[PDB]
Amino acid sequence: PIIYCNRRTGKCQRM
Repeated sequence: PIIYCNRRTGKCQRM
């Protein structure tokens, strides 16, 4: 994929 994930919350997005 070309998206990332938050380290604070722990959730990923779809960009």
